[PDB]
Order: sequence, then C-alpha cells, then structure tokens
Amino acid sequence: LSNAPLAASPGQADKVGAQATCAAKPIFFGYYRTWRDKAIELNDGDKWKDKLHTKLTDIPEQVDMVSLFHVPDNQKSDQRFWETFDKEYHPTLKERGTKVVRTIGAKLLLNKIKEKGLYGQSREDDSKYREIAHEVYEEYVAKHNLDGLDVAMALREVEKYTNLRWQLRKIMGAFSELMGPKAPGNAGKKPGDDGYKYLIYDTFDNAQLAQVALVADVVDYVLAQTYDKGTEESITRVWNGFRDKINSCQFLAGYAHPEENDTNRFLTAIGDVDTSGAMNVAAWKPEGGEKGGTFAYALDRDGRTYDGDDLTTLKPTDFAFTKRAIELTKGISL
Amino acid sequence: LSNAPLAASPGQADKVGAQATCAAKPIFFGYYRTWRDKAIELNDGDKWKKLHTKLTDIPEQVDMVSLFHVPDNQKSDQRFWETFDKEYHPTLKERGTKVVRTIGAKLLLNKIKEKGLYGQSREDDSKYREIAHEVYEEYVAKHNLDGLDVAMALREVEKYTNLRWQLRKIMGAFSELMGPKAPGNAGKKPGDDGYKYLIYDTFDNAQLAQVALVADVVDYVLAQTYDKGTEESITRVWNGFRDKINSCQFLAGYAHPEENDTNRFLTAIGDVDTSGAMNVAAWKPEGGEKGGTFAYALDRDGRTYDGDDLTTLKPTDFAFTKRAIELTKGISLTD
Repeated sequence: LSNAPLAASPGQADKVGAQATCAAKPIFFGYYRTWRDKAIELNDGDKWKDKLHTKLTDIPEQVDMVSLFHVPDNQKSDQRFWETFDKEYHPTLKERGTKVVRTIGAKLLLNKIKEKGLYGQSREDDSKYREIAHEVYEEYVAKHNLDGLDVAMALREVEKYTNLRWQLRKIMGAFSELMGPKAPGNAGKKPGDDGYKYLIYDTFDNAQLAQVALVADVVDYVLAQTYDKGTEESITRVWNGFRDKINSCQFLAGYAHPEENDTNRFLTAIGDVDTSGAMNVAAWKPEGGEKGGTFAYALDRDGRTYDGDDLTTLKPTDFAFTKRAIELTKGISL
Repeated sequence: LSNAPLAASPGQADKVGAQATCAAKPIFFGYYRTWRDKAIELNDGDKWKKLHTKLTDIPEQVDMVSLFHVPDNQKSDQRFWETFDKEYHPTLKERGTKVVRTIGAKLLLNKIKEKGLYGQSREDDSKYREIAHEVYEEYVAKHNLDGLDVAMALREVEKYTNLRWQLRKIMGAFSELMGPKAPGNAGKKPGDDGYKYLIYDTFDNAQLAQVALVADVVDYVLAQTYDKGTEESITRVWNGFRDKINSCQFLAGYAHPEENDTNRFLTAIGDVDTSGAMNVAAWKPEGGEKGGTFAYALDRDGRTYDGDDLTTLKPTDFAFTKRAIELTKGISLTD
C-alpha cells in the first residue's frame, strides 16, 4: 500500500571487498529438487513415477540452509509433498536448526512486473512492485513459515536493457522491505538469529552479467554459479570480479551435481571427493578474508556422474560431497 | 551464425519404453536407390545403361521414402531431379508419401574434419551449424524435401569420445532445423504437412548405434535388423534400445538382395508369408506400438541371390512391400 519511491541502486553494499571478519559464520547452502522427493506425486506417464529414494530429511543434519527448488510443471500434484513438509520435514529441520528458503526464478518476477503494466523506469507507481513482492512473499515464504526467498537471476537480457535493470532493482527493493538487512522486521537481527528473514540472490559467476550492483545493498548472500571452475585461482578470479560490488561475507561460490538427462555437463563434483574441484571451491577463501560459505545444487545427485546408468537412473546418495563440503566450509569434522 | 554451445546428450528421449499410444500411426519406410531409377543417367560403359522401375511405381500406401543418392553411380542426375520436381514429387505429394534424403555419417565427419573441429565440449560450435545449414540447403531444401536421414554404420564412433562429441554436436545443429526440437516444427507433429523430419538409421545394436547421443532430437530410429527375421530376435534388439528411445521412434527392417552385393541378407527371400521380413513387419513391442517397418532397396523387392538375380535387374511386383504395409498398418491392399 506504501507509495514511497523505490530508489535506484547505489552500485555497492555498505562494505565491499575482502572482509577479515564476518558477522555470521560460513554456512553450507543446499538446493533441493522437490520433484525428486519421495512425497511428491509425479505424472502418470513419468518414467520416474517410482524410483524416488530420497526424502528432504535424508540430508545431513549439519546443513545450515536448504532451498526448496519447486517446479509445478515437473509433477502432477504437490499436495502430499507440502503436507509431509508441514507434518514431517519442517519440524525435523527446525529441530536440526536447518533454515529453509524458497527459490523463485527472475523470469516469473519479470512476468508479474509485465502483467502490472510496469515498464522499467525511475518514476512509476512503485506500490505495484510492493503488491507483487507481498503476494510472492505470502505464496512462497509465509504460507509454509519459511525463512526467506532466493531470487535466481540467470537472464542475460537484464544486463542489456536498462528497463529490465530498473524492474529488477525495484522488485528487489520491494523484497528488501520484507527480507534482508534493510527489512524493518530484521531490526537488531543478524543472519543466523532465530526468526531472521533472508534475501538471497543466485546468479552468474560474472558480476557484470549478474548485475549484482543492483542488489548488493539489499541481499544477505550472493551465490555465484561457479559450476565450471573447481580451481582456487578461478574462484579467486570470480571473487575479484565481484569484490567492488559486494563484500566477501556475502559471497558464496558453489558447484552442481550431475543431473539425469541434463545436457549441461558440470564436472567439478565428480570422482574422488577429497581431490575434486568442488572441494577446492568449498575450501577456497578470499585471500585475507572470510567468505559467506559454499552452496551445492541438486543434493539428491550427490556423487552422481554423467557416465553409465547415472544419466538415465536415479540412485540413493551417501551425501559424501555434502559432508566434506560442510567440513571444509565451516572448519569442523564430521 | 549462432555461436551458442551445442549441448551434450541427455542420454534418452523425453519418453522411453513401450508406448501404448503414438502421435503418428505406424508407417512403412522405403529406401530408394536413385541410380536404379529410369530417369537417372548411368555411365556410358554401364552394363545397365535395363532400368525398369521409376520412383512413382512404388505402392501409394508407402508413407515415407528415402532417396539414397550416390553421385559415383551415375553420369548425371539432372534428368532425374527434373523428373522428380516435375513428375515424381507432385504425384508423391498427391499420395501423401513423405520424401526424405539419406546422408552418410562418414561424409558428415569428413566435413567436421575439414572445419578443423575436434570432439570436445569447447570449440566454435558455429562451424557445426555452418555444416548443418549447408547440408540442409543442399540435401533437403534444394528439392523441397521433408527431411534428412543420417545413416550411422561406423564402428569407430562408439570407440572414440571425440567422434561421439562430433556426432552429438552435428545432430544438435541438425535438430535446430529438423526434428521435434526444431523451432520450425513448433506446434507441428509428424504427419502434418510441412513437418521436417530428422531420422537416424544405424546398427541394430544400441551400444554400437550410440542412439543415446541422438535419442532426444530424432523422430525415428531405424535399426538395421537385416539378419534377424524372428519376432524374438527383434524383441531382443528392441530391449537393447528400449531404455534410450520410446517404441514410437523404433523401426526394425529388412534388406532386399542387391546385385553384386557380397553381403547376403536372407530375411526377404522366398515365400512372402513365411519370410523373416514379414515376421519383422508383424512384430510389435510388448505392451506398445512401434514406429513402423522399413525396407532397403525397394527396386529389389522379391529378388534373391540365386540364378540371374545376382547379375540382372528386373521389374518388381512390390509383394514384400505390400505385405509389409498390410502387417505394419493393419490394412488390406486387395481393396
């Protein structure tokens, strides 16, 4: 209902560059594909209507934060899944102290912006951005008492068009009124405190394509999709790309587990765990500073490859990469 | 022109296994040797300078015919293509018979090598698109054909990772122009007018075929089951293929004996109703429907390797073709 203007981006967070100390300890972030959870009901003709081995609570208890990656087109119904989450998954995760956030694609946000009749400009009825933000917050976060929202922005057209940049900036500010460090509900709160509402941004590992300067001041964490790096020097190069827009405490580098029928080919998390590039990313730290943590995509595919039956079959997981990444990120032993 | 990366293979089609229903009804696929068409101009010294059959002689119930064109087998093809554009193709369009063109994978690999391309995830994938557009313009668009059929019978592809990458990338570049992934076929299905097919014919061994590299981009996979002729053997071949493709893509086939062939394919010899070729035509995957049945060298329908058949060309009554159409589509040709 507020009509206050959603201002332009300052271009950087309050503090930038490598930070020797951080307010919150490094976390392990995990993307969970809900259409691979045992409680979901896939379509009748789906080749994987069965063969669903993993539950959400199977993940290691030392996972600090898990993001539900929910795609409605990938299943027939999610009613059983959300009932199981409310009854079974979420109380267990709260008992473990594992935060649960929800991932939303920037394309859906831009579609909602377009339905509102909004272009991308400095002067517009910014209450409409707040309408979209509040509706998305109610549907995605508040409905199941989740801990925050993760906006996935992997669209190359945002960097090309000024109006799309304005749209992204304004919708992220409207979200910042509800989540993140700028939110009044988080007054006197810190990431890791109980009841904190996170605002998270996952995007390209190229800071220019990411347009992270548009969100740097309103987000708790920036997750750079370093799925092809796996080398300490390459992660350093990515961070040096980001270092003038955000501070190291916001930065998370990550890896992706091979997915069935994926065509993408991400190779850092294959083979021996202790010598993999994924664990180089997990162990990496900005020189002279501390990082926000490490993230992994598709926890259910921990240990899978693109060879043999892995490309066409689902299998249980031992979460070996996940456990070792937690150890290397937090400096603890499991 | 596009430099976007040609991605890797998902390893299987969107749907796999036996399918109770298919978008298109089972079809009969026919390979046509163009150097045996009456309109072709053979070499001056050629002993058969004796060409009995023309393309339009094939039964009208043939759903799809593939032109197997070899420049080294004739002097000139100008008269043949003029006859096709003027006479053959309008008649086939009236019958509703699709016409595709077969290209050998070895030629594609040679063009890949001329481009300086290796086989890896990196490289300049715009060159694969250059080759794909060149092949599409020369082979498909030039005579307003309905698609391309890539014949991959090379044992070295499965052996070498770089060759596997080359095959996957060239097939993806083709998929940008033909097949279910092509934007030109948006809102279209096989059987609609103007649909552009992407077809793959290969070994009847799924591992040697490397069908997992093309399963997601092709409309049909033709397994060369030329020595099977038994329902159980075709079932074993299909069980080899069933986790990579769905039954609607699968076609098993037979080969008619060719003159001076040395190959010896025996399934389509002798009495029609007791031949192995009609066992292949009648075969269906357990719990599902198949893409259809195909035959190589339609002009040799009914020929053997005995007597004068090995050294002479003859007209054909298309007996095997008609009975295979009947068994594949469940119709009768006596009316």
